[PDB]
Amino acid sequence: MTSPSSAFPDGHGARLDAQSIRFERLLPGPIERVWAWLADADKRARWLAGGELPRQPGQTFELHFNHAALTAETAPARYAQYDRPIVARHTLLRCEPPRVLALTWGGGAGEAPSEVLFELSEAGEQVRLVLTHTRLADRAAMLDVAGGWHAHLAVLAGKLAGQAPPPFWTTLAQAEQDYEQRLLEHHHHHH
Repeated sequence: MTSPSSAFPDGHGARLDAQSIRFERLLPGPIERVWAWLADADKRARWLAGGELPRQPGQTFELHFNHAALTAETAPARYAQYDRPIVARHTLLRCEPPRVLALTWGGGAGEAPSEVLFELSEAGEQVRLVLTHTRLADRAAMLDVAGGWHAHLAVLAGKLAGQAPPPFWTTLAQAEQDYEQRLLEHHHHHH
């Protein structure tokens, strides 16, 4: 299992707003190393979700939305449903290693499920990771994924640094509080 104690990265809180998800972070390792966490389904089930990659772009793979789709172990009991590994099929857009990979996310909101662009740039020793969650209808959509998604960036840095992970629920709820205050919609269209 690849887990390198290399360096402890800092970060910046996203100011302003966007109609999509915009997070650029700096990770240790050239770029291929960081890609490992994106590709390997074993470790990914400990920082996101488990589910290996298919062969064709446009195909669907089946992954499991685990405890909060990251980790829970003990929850405020206000979730329950989100505390079980739910399997679902998802389309992958592109996977061009080691540089850029793209998929489509949970389509809980109306219209088509919004997509996720992982865009890595490789620096003189380290890697820039740009998380671009595309195809968001509005702040409601980013709020839809807000339930766990953004917080995964904390555990990523934690693992990639070789350190312990932070309080998930605290971070989740805090960011949830932010988003819920910014701008929201209740856009659920059930056929």
